[PDB]
Amino acid sequence: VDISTLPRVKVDLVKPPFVHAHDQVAKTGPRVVEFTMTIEEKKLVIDREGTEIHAMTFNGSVPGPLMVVHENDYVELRLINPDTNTLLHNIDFHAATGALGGGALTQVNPGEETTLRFKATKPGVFVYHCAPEGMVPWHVTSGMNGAIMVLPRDGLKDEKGQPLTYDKIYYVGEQDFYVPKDEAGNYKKYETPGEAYEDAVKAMRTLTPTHIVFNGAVGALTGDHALTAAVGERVLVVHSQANRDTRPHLIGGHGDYVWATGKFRNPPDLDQETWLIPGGTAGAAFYTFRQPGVYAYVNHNLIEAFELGAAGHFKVTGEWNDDLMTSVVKPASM
Amino acid sequence: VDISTLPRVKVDLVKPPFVHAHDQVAKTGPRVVEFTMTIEEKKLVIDREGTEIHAMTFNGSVPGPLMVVHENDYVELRLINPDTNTLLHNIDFHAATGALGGGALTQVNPGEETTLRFKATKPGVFVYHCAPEGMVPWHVTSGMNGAIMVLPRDGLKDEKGQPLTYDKIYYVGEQDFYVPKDEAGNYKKYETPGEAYEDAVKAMRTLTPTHIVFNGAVGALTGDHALTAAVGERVLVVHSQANRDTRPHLIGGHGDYVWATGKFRNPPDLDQETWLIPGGTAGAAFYTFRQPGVYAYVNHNLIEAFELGAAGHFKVTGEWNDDLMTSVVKPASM
Amino acid sequence: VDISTLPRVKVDLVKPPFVHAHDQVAKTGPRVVEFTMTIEEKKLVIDREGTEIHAMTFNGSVPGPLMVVHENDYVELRLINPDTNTLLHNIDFHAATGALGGGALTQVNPGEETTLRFKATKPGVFVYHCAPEGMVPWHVTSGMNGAIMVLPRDGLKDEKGQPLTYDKIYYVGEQDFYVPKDEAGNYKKYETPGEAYEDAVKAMRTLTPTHIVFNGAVGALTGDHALTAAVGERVLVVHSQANRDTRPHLIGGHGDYVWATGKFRNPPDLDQETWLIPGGTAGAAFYTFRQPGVYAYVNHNLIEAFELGAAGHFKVTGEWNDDLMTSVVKPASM
Ligand SMILES: O=N[O-]
Ligand SMILES: O=N[O-]
Ligand SMILES: O=N[O-]
Ligand SMILES: O=N[O-]
Ligand SMILES: O=N[O-]
Ligand SMILES: O=N[O-]
Ligand SMILES: O=N[O-]
Ligand SMILES: O=N[O-]
Ligand SMILES: O=N[O-]
Ligand SMILES: O=N[O-]
Ligand SMILES: O=N[O-]
Ligand SMILES: O=N[O-]
Ligand SMILES: O=N[O-]
Ligand SMILES: O=N[O-]
Ligand SMILES: O=N[O-]
Ligand SMILES: O=N[O-]
Ligand SMILES: O=N[O-]
Ligand SMILES: O=N[O-]
Ligand SMILES: [Cu+2]
Ligand SMILES: [Cu+2]
Ligand SMILES: [Cu+2]
Ligand SMILES: [Cu+2]
Ligand SMILES: [Cu+2]
Ligand SMILES: [Cu+2]
Repeated sequence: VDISTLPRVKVDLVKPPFVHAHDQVAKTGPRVVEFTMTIEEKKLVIDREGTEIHAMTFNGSVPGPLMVVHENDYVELRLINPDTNTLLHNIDFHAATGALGGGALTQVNPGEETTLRFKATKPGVFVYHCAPEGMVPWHVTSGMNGAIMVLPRDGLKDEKGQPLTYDKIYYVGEQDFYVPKDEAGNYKKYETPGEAYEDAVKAMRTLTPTHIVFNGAVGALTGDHALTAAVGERVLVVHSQANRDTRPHLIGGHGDYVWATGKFRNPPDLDQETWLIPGGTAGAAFYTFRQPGVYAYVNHNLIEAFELGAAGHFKVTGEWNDDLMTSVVKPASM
Repeated sequence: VDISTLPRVKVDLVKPPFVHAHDQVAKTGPRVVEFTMTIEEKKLVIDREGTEIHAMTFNGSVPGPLMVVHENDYVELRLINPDTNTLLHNIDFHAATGALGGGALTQVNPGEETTLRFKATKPGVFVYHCAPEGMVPWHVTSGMNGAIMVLPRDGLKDEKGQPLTYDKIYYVGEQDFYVPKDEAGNYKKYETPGEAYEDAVKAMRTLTPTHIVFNGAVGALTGDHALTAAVGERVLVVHSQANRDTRPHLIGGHGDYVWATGKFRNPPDLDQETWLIPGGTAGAAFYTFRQPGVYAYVNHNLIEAFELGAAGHFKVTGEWNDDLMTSVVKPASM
Repeated sequence: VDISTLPRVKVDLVKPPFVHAHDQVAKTGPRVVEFTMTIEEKKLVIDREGTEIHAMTFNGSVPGPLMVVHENDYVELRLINPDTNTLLHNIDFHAATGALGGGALTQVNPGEETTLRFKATKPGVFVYHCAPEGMVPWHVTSGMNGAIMVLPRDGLKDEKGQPLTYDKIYYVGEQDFYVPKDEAGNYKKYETPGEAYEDAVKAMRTLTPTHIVFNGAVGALTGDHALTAAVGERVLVVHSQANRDTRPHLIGGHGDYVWATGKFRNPPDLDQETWLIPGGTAGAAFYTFRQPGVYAYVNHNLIEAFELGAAGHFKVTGEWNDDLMTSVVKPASM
């Protein structure tokens, strides 16, 4: 019995965009890291207009929470589908090896639970998502996806092999929704999931999202829920998109070090303006803030950002650097 | 006369997803590698519903067959357009240099043939496709595309310069089709290619495929035609998309080493969950299987995969590794 | 006063695809490089059919001109919005740090000007674009975007750290337009920008461009305005797309060295057939021509290229190399 001799540590997850506490450099040997998530089907208002969908969530949020482990830890997930839900669900970890990432082993009807263990053999950020046979994109595009970060045991490294240490981390999950439209263009609503299914499929088959949002709704990462930092702070932004390409961009900043396809054995790309995270991937960008003020963090299809919802904000405190940027002559009459 | 002094070797092509026999490390000096392909316009049923299109093929298949040579070999292609076809065709090799990849030199009316030679000066997997002036996307999106692999003379190498040797290779060609739709959404059929052309153009201009398939049809790489491997086997999957981006993903596995844009002088990306193959590119992923069972291989726009057709299967034999993954508690009642 | 002690140099911009004169290796220490651009709202015919839009331009062109500086120069832009325009405009440089890339500091009503300075701290090609709060994608997709190249002080380097020196440089700006369509599919025209705004938003929300063009119009980089080179010449092609992914490809050639996401501290990708430039990015490809004749340079979604406009030409002079490619048997009767 190898695994029974290992330490167990129980993690208590937090709601995105926050991330549960962890240590970048592993302070122990390999562990069995225990997580519990409870599936919740719930109504969610996703825009300023009040559009309401039936979301399918891990742990009550879109995205599901970020799990964090180290390479060669074991992830042990207790997945609970309470009897107050209506549908069968499961979970596929892109971090895992075998059984469709776990999906073949985790099919839970309402009123059931299961516990899956897998060894996190590859370092990176990875998508996880529900994937019930025959209804995969419906569950994913109903919000039933999140991410897991598998840190190298010795933490992150730059392109030269020197340490990169973040002061803060955020998890931005980006969700494409396909709210069914009638022939005048208004959303339709449905009375049961079975009654909704064919028009969900029809809406998905357009390949044209109605909404593309961060943290589950238009504007979710703004106002009192803007992301925060201070000048000089090193920030890692993990970004996932389980179904569709995105192109993140920090307006007024950069990705100083970017793993666009999320896998830490590779050297990061330096000095990115914008990067492509393919659908079905998590990526990660590291930035050291150099200026205070408001930033926007967007998918840089600017229609997707500013019309469909894929935009959030940072509020950054600290001192303005006029060497880096200044208004020499403020806007005024010619 | 340099080239006439070189060995000639005739290759007999095989139908995708299989690949003609070759040697990873070159066992001879440079050669003139002789290929023959016969263009075939044919009706193809592309989905479970019986939707039938007029496909334009190299060698009778969608995709066309994978050609394999080594760097600095010469590729000599005899391209035959029999008089039983109706259209002019040609061929552009992305591996080649000059004359629009060969397209300017290979225009063949029905009843004609031609022979093109080019030097394969750059190692990688590359798209080839038909490209007749003024009707390029129509031919490509009618299936008239494949790929060529130009191996380094000393075979594949990892990011550290150590050998990577595959045990098996498969070629997955992914095809976006644009079957014209009437205003209720049913497909239209046509009586001649000229009568079809304007509505093909209209359908293409939507930028929304009706079908996205592997090996020419929904489900083609499933059932008795699933891809196969054994635990411990090293597999190279070449994947091409001549017209539109894709994002391959092995469900339950990874791309251990990935040349997402297909060019072997570059170090591979390690440990990919998903990778972006741009339209107009071939990529290649190397994986060593670690678990038995069924895998799905998909474009990870899961709508494209599970609703539009971009999904195939592996059946993998061998021993299950409970250290890598296990069900600790099988699904059961709370 | 550090900056007032630096040399000032005034640059006179040129119209794309040409690029103002500069030195690859910096011949001076850091400078304040002075640019002036005058915003022009103007009617533009964008296709062969005569479709006319109201373009929003920097300096009268779509794209705006390419600015060129070196790392750690200061860019000082005088941005003029004459009173003959109707709208508020600004500028965001992806090369810059702070204040939304400058956009927060550069809001100019008609009849106003402003001068912004920023330090070009990161080497690469970068997008710049207008971004007025609440109307960002409308301005960008009306053509109000260009690029800036920040060269390393010691010029470009290959993957091994050896110099790469271009003989010629071109700037291809690729623009997605969303011309509003009525229910039969014809374009609509508008009488004022305010009257156009809602249907511009509706057209953009389809995520389906009506036109995708190089240098502002279908065919702009063809005929007397084809790009030119000679066999043996080293050419850098800078390519930007401020809003939507593209996949450039030189038909009959390659990208010998490609910074697909545009940032020169990273080693280039070698031997690319096609590469993905994410929306919101500039990329750069270096190629040494080896064959004469006509080439096409395209977005390799071939529908986007040949039906929607994303195609230009090179005319290359010099000697044909039959070792690289030859017609062994010209097209003729079977
Ligand atoms: O609801 N804001 O447009
Ligand atoms: O510990 N090897 O998967
Ligand atoms: O926080 N150490 O770099
Ligand atoms: O276009 N993204 O899948
Ligand atoms: O960088 N603003 O799109
Ligand atoms: O996975 N490389 O970012
Ligand atoms: O024909 N299967 O849905
Ligand atoms: O053999 N040089 O192309
Ligand atoms: O098959 N040799 O690794
Ligand atoms: O969206 N692919 O061309
Ligand atoms: O990994 N299943 O999409
Ligand atoms: O072409 N690099 O995969
Ligand atoms: O106007 N040319 O199709
Ligand atoms: O010169 N440091 O931004
Ligand atoms: O132009 N010097 O390579
Ligand atoms: O599909 N490009 O944003
Ligand atoms: O390479 N011609 O698409
Ligand atoms: O930004 N790397 O091309
Ligand atoms: Cu589910
Ligand atoms: Cu998946
Ligand atoms: Cu053809
Ligand atoms: Cu091509
Ligand atoms: Cu503007
Ligand atoms: Cu921007």
